[PDB]
Amino acid sequence: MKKCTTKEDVLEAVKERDVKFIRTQFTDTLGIIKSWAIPAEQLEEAFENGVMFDGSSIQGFTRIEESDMKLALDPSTFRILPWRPATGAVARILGDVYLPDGNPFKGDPRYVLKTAIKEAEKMGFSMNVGPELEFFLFKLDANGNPTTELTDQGGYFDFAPLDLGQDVRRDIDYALEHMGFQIEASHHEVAPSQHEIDFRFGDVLCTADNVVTFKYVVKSIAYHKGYYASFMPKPLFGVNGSGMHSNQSLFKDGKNVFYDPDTPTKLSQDAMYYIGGLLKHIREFTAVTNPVVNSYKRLVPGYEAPVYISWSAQNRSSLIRIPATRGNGTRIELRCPDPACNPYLAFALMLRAGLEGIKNKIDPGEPTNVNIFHLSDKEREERGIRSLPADLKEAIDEMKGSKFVKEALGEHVFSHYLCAKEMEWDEYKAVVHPWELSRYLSML
Amino acid sequence: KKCTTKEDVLEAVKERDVKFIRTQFTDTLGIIKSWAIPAEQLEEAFENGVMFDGSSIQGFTRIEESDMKLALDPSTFRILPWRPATGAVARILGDVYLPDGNPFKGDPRYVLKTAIKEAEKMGFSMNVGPELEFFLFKLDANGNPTTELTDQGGYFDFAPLDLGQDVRRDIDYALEHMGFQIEASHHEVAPSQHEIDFRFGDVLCTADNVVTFKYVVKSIAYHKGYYASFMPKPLFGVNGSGMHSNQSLFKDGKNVFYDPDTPTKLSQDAMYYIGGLLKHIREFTAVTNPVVNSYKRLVPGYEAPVYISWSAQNRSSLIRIPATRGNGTRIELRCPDPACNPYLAFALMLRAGLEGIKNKIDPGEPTNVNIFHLSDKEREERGIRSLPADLKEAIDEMKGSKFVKEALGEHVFSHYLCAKEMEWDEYKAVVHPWELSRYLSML
Amino acid sequence: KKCTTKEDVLEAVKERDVKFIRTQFTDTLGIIKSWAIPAEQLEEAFENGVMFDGSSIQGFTRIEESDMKLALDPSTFRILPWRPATGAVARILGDVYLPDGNPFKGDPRYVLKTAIKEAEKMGFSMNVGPELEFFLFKLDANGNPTTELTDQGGYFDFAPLDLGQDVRRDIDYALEHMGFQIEASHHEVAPSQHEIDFRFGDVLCTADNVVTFKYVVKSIAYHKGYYASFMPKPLFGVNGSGMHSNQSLFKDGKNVFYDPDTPTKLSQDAMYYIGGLLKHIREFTAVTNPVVNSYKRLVPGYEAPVYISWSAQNRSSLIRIPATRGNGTRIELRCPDPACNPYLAFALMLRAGLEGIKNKIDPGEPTNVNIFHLSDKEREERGIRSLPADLKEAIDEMKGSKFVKEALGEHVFSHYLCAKEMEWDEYKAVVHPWELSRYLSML
Amino acid sequence: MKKCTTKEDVLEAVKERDVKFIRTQFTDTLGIIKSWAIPAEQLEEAFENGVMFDGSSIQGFTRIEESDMKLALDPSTFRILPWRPATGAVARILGDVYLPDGNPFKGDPRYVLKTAIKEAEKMGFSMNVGPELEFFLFKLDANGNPTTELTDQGGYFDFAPLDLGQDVRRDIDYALEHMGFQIEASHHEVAPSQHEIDFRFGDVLCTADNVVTFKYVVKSIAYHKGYYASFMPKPLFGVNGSGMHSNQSLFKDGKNVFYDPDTPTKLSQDAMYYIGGLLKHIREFTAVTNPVVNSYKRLVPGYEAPVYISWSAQNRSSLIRIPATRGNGTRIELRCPDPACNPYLAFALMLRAGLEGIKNKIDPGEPTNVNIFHLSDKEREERGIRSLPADLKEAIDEMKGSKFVKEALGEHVFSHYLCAKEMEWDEYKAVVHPWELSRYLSML
Ligand SMILES: [Mg+2]
Ligand SMILES: [Mg+2]
Ligand SMILES: [Mg+2]
Ligand SMILES: [Mg+2]
Ligand SMILES: [Mg+2]
Ligand SMILES: [Mg+2]
Ligand SMILES: [Mg+2]
Ligand SMILES: [Mg+2]
Repeated sequence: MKKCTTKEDVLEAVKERDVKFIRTQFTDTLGIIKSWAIPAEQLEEAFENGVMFDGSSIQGFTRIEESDMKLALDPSTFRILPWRPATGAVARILGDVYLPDGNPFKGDPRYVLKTAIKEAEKMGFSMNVGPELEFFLFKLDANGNPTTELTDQGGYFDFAPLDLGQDVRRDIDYALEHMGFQIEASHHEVAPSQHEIDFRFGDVLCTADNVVTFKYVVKSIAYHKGYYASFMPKPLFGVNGSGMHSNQSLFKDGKNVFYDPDTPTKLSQDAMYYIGGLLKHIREFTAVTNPVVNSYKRLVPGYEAPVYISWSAQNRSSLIRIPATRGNGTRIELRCPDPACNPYLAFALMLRAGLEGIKNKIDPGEPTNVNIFHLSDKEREERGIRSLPADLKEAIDEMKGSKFVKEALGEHVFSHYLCAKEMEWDEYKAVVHPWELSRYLSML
Repeated sequence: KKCTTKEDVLEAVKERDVKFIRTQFTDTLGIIKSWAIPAEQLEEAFENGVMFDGSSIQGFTRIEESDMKLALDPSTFRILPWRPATGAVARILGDVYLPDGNPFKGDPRYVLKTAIKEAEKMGFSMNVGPELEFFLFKLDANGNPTTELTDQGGYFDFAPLDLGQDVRRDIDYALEHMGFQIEASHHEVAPSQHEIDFRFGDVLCTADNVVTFKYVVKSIAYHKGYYASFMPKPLFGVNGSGMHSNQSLFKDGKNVFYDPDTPTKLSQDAMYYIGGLLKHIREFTAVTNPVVNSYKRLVPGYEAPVYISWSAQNRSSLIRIPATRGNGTRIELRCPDPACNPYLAFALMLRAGLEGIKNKIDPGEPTNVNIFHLSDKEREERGIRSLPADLKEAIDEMKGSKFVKEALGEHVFSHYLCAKEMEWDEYKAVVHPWELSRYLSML
Repeated sequence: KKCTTKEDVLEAVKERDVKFIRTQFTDTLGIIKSWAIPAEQLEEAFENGVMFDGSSIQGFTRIEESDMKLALDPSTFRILPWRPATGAVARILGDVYLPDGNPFKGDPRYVLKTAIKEAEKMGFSMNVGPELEFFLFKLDANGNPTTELTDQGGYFDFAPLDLGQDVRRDIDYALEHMGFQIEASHHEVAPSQHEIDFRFGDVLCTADNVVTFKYVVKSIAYHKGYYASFMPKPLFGVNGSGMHSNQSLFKDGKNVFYDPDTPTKLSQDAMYYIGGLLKHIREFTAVTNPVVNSYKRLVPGYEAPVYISWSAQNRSSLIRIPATRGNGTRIELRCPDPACNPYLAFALMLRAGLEGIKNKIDPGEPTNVNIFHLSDKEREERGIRSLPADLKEAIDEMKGSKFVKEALGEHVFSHYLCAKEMEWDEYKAVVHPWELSRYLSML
Repeated sequence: MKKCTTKEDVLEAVKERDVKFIRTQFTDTLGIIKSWAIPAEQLEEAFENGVMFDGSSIQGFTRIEESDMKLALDPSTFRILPWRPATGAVARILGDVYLPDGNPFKGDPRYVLKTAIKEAEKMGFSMNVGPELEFFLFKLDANGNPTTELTDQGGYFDFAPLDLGQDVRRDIDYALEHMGFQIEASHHEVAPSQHEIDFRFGDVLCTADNVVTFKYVVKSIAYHKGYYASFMPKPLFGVNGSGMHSNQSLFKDGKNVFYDPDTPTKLSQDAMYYIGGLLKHIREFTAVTNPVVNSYKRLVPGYEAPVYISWSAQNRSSLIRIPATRGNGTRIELRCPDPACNPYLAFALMLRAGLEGIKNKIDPGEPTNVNIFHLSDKEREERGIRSLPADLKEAIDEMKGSKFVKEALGEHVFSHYLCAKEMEWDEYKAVVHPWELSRYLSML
């Protein structure tokens, strides 16, 4: 590995490491990973004048017309991919999207996260994020297509699988380390064939880039060993779903502003306000953290995924959890998102909501130290404990009337995101599922 | 002939060689319930009633038993339209009584009777002619139901013309054997979809016939190798099956919906009846459209009503006024599907219209445009609301409805809602193959 | 077996034990439509008419209902040629009326009646004998239609001689048993192809029989394990199926087309009648050849005509004069296929021929040369035009035709064109396997 | 039909109805239905001298040696079977088993019920019984063997099935009525393809004979229409099991001794004592009412089968239930037995236990009007609510040390029953089931 800073740094590394193709990396509004290939010979001119490309690719499947846009490559994002083709090495690079008139394109989710970072800098804060990505490892069918066929029957923290799946699982870990991911931990998860990789706790912009890189790197490596890596929230009924727990904290003057040695919980007042802002707005952008119809098959009671809006320091099954670590490691964990979400939009909205809590001094209320799943509607109503949206349609409706989400995302991203999700829901709600035939065909 | 007394039924049992009597009733959710009585016990049954487990009326939300007595109604005795090897079979209905002697208020038939009583207090009787649409599918190798088609015909097509032509004819002839007096039978819009229109008659008699219709058609089709489906929407991309409910009020021989002196020839009370129906239809859509599959039919683009409006010209309105006037003046509510309990559905329709007449509920200007063609902005300008989009929303609308609670009684109200909530919670957690097709390769 | 009054029908229903009556009508596109009436309700139907959804006539382009009334014509009563165990079945036709009492102008049968009415203004009555060609195919294991051959015979061959010999005989017997008075039946050119020639009768009665013929032959074949197909061109490389229409005009009981002293013994009005047919045929080919598959039959090299011409010698001309003279003098239009709506096709043929007599339209000199053997420039000099080469071209020629719009009425005209356009817009986007076989490896 | 009283009655009916073969009917110790065929020509000599047969057939599968025994035919039990072979009519007949020395064989379960009836007559009581027999209707495989393939998917009191299964279901009802069973009701039961037939409330000895006749008549008729009738307690997991609810009451001087118009529940003191005796001894003979290993897959919480020892008048889910009917129809319903039990032994022990309650004035305690399934072990322990045996081994152990069951059954039946059930359990407990492979093969 190495750290590149100038374009001259990257151009040198291309020659000495025989990099033949550079892959751009970005995401559309919905989080789908987008890319195109540039020959390494073209790279020097790309750094000088940028690269024209069809920016309607960022709109998602709701793109109406073409839109010429410029990608200004960022040399510090240049990273060599962990596979070695016989032809030559391959690397990825990120960048900033500009309109023909020279202004940055506000529709790029990466730009949205960057303006959220700028709002934090105005109040003197920088945000660090450590995500915990759960995924499934399935077998491919005889034609190479993904299935939900299990690769092991192990459980939480099991040393599984121990067949050829042990090697692909180890190959995934090795390649992430080969790219400088600095993985914290990787283990088996609760559901069969389910796995977790814990990212290094680091800067939000760099971490968000790594989440996108993580997805296609794991998928490509699993693919080449005969397996499929799934980031579906809930691919299998009756077992755990896959979430993306998002640990986060704010820093100012190189000090963790969530830690206070004097207070009882050893948490500062800013952390309380940050939690309050998260609890105040979480319903309005659940459609961003849980973006697909399948997301709400995971957001059901009984499988470790939080469906009630609360915070606590003791039990994990709360929406917001405080890990025991204090001092510089003080953080709060938001446990609702799933790996289908766009990391740029999800991290940006978490930051904006938390910052909104700090600037308006939003009290988070008492923590709920009991397991809310053991309570009645009356007991929940007595304590005023609200639910997350029960399906994508409800989350869409809560996001449609949120002035907060519109300001944080911008009009272009806001309408394009909602329009795409509405078409997704309208298509889903009309489908006659086999479950309905099994229950009703004989009966009616 | 017509049966009126227990002596009429008993001699008909001797004369037609009836060996088995099947009782007929429904639970809260509309599932048809029955048990078999040997014909020789029929005399004792008329004299003392029949003890049975009334917990069968609860539906699948039953936990404890409850001894109940069925008092047979001799006028409901009817011989079933199939002739077994040894003796004919007949069905009979009755009134369910608690051991203390009071009528059981949880019986859906009793619920319709109280609604009839409410209309009688006002001097009205309700006539109902329902239009029942069903699908005719073939059976698989093991005799199990499928959704595999029997024809590719369309609206009013003379189809099927293969062996399916015979089973369709057999169904029509069986209903006529029972004295149904069908008005029409024809092919519907979707492939393998058929419709049978009932005679316009008294609501209590009609509701009894809808229940009888369902298992009679299913049994006749089964014994010919076919399956009759009353699912609201068994197939994607084609029409669903509804149960349009033409209804009318009569004040001792006169149709109160007719008025020769108004321009539309509809009376004021017909306008109020529509107003009450429109005011409350959201509150009991869970009764007219009771299963999860019901709301795959209530989607835009298939002539099933989605928006709440009335008209005399556009058919795709929630409430349609047919052209016929005079004695045949009626209004047609087009949202219900054949999965609904006809006793509860007709009772709530009657109460809502009666409430409109009592409270002079203006129905507003008719929507003479296709609301489907309009945009969401115009709908708000015209104040056009929608029917519930799924069973959960319909459950929530009914949950806080004083009108529905009073009309059904608190027994049926809670039992019906509890069953539907359990049904929804099971459905909502299922991971469907559609999700795998869309997201397994994408995420 | 001649029915004239409603009392004639009612007595025959009672004597022959008819239990179901089937109405018979067609929609705008020629699909046969029907609904069933129990015979007990037949007497009320004769007195008051039968209310039904008139949008069924509109085709598949319907969105809104329209309540209409069918006034039954007792002279069209006819018992169907199959005998259910329950009882006999009969068909009946009638006229469609709006609720206001006016005849519905959108019924194709009404469109034919107006052409008959305009012909009577000049003292003309039209007789037609249609020659209907169809295919007899096998059913697959599931009873679905296929194009599997039932014989390999040719023109006028005594084939098939296996069990297919019995179904062909059963078809002929069923038609004779129903009073059709078939003239001849024989094997057609293509394998498994068959032709049945109708008696020369009045246009209205003949048109009703063409509709009845189609579902009778269909049902009889189905119940023997075979499929009767009326597709124009179900099989590439062999003859298509046409519906040749021999027609003649009568005035004062004598044949208008016959003239004993003329060289060809053809009258001046016969020449004018052909001229009107030739002048307008391009404008309503979309009616005589209504489906996309119709123009796979209208390709050069087979019996189907693709060039607008007439002759008394060549077969392959669009219009041919049979050698028969006197009372049997007739002209034969050979372009239609059995998919056409007979009411609309016969009406437009009559109107076009009538416009020829009204306007003294000269038909030109006959083309006695096989036009297929000619170059494009040869036909250019002789003014020989061709039929539209696909459905879209036929639609465009009909779209801008004052003659067709007036003869059908603005409602039938609009609805027919809108449905056919939707048809073509679906077909034009399909990627066919032939394209895959030709271009996948090449490009 | 007709009622036969003398041997001359039966012999006449044989000639006029062309009965060609007579089938004896009895049961072994475990309830398996036993029979052998007698030609009708032999019948007259059979009434005169009896029929020698191998009485070790009554011992069950624990028969060690042969034992010559005599069957004295009972003419009043002669009944013509409801099928009509082309060869000739067929009838069944019961009788009494005698040893070569002329004494009745005490090992016949029918004798055991008869001595229980004699104990009731000593105290002036006669017992009436109405059983409710649940059974399943399954499809046969391609070779004609029983399966658990469903014939319908209907539920409680559904009008199902409506295909050819509607005819076999109706054929079963018709044939029972053709034999003079006088069926009270027949309906669909809770589980798919499950059905119930309610017997006429009548004399215990006659009713017990009918239960045995019912089983092979239903099975034979279902068999000849292509179906299988199953009396397994729990053939399918996750749905209801099949029970044999046993309604009963005592009569003296033609009056129902369970009815008292003066008491609050309108139940006499004898009924209270009768319930007390049943509750006192039910554990000791659960092995008789629930005799097979499969019986205790039904005796699990949650599927209408009672697992706790209690009585009540309101909720059915009690072990003993009082129906609402009073006066001459006053009865108590015992809901634990399943149709696998021997009716002679089960009815005899219920009678003996109830009579023991009356003679010792055993108070039944307060009724438990709450659903016991909603209670903790502590709440159940506080009210002293005991459980039924949890498996056949536990029931065997409770029966092995019961002086009451030994006296009521006799030594021969007692040891032979227990020895057979112990061998049944020893064979079962050693089997390695597929469930164990599914759970442990991958894990260990
Ligand atoms: Mg985890
Ligand atoms: Mg965590
Ligand atoms: Mg309809
Ligand atoms: Mg209608
Ligand atoms: Mg020909
Ligand atoms: Mg010809
Ligand atoms: Mg039961
Ligand atoms: Mg019971």
